[PDB]
Amino acid sequence: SPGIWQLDCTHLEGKVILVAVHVASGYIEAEVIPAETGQETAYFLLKLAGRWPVKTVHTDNGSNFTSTTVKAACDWAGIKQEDESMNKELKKIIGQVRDQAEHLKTAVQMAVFIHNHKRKGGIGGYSAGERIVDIIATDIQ
Amino acid sequence: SSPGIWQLDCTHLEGKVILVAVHVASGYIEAEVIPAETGQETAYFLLKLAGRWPVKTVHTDNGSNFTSTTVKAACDWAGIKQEDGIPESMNKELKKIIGQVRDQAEHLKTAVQMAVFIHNHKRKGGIGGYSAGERIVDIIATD
Ligand SMILES: OC[C@H]1O[C@@](CO)(O[C@H]2O[C@H](CO)[C@@H](O)[C@H](O)[C@H]2O)[C@@H](O)[C@@H]1O
Ligand SMILES: Cn1nc(-c2cccs2)cc1N
Ligand SMILES: Cn1nc(-c2cccs2)cc1N
Repeated sequence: SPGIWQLDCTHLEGKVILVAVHVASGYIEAEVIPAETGQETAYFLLKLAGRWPVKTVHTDNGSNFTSTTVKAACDWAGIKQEDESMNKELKKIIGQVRDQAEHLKTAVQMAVFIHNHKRKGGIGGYSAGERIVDIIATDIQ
Repeated sequence: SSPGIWQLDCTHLEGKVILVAVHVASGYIEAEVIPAETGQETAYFLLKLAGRWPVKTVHTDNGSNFTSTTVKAACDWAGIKQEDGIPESMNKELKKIIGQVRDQAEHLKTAVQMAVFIHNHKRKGGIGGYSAGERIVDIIATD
């Protein structure tokens, strides 16, 4: 399960936030896009797969994933498509920083920073970002 | 190199701008096509990068986009030590790979992400070697 991601959309202030969660770590990647289109979905997936070893993405089965451009990007990147706890939290963190920035895009990326750096537990814990890299590094044997 | 050092560099193609972040110790890259080398685009790029990887230090070319106060303010918010004017064939290599995949993409930005994918997955130094993607994770894993 080092290659398993879950992708969802959240609609806010009339734009769309594409959120990808690495299911094993809780690590998040997100973008704000003007609209939930095939072109934007494909691009997002391609960016993700170039940065992390993406095997399988679980989606909501919306029309943006049925696109010939998404199928092509998935074939090219070797991504297989199939088919909240962390997504609900991301919405909460976006509210807590919302006032610190003019644009929603900024607030979103500040929330991704906060989420991925935040140590869970006491001294001896890990962040989501530590967890993804430890998991992947461990798998490289 | 030290694990938290990234080098930012820009490259220009088909009259658009490619912002490139190289993780110095591994050669791992992240890139985005942006409309223009503005303060807000640069800030936003850095904020994204710093949310995705441990970014302690950034070396820049000291372009005007890095002297803007929205960039300096992002780097402060994110705890990034901005090091302007601290020192090339990474742009050469990216452009070459972009040339190989260019005809498989309707739009430049897609060919850029395809080229980033290829660079990061390419095994460097023979069959027992490792890709940039493998090197970065191995270098920064703490446990
Ligand atoms: O809000 C989008 C934001 O991303 C940038 C680069 O940091 O451009 C890319 O962003 C999206 C990636 O999913 C795409 O919508 C866009 O096509 C792409 O170039 C910024 O320029 C932009 O503000
Ligand atoms: C301390 N540390 N932080 C990380 C992150 C990875 C991705 C986001 S943050 C990885 C390690 N080793
Ligand atoms: C083949 N492969 N590629 C990786 C990457 C790690 C980070 C980016 S890509 C990890 C493994 N096992």
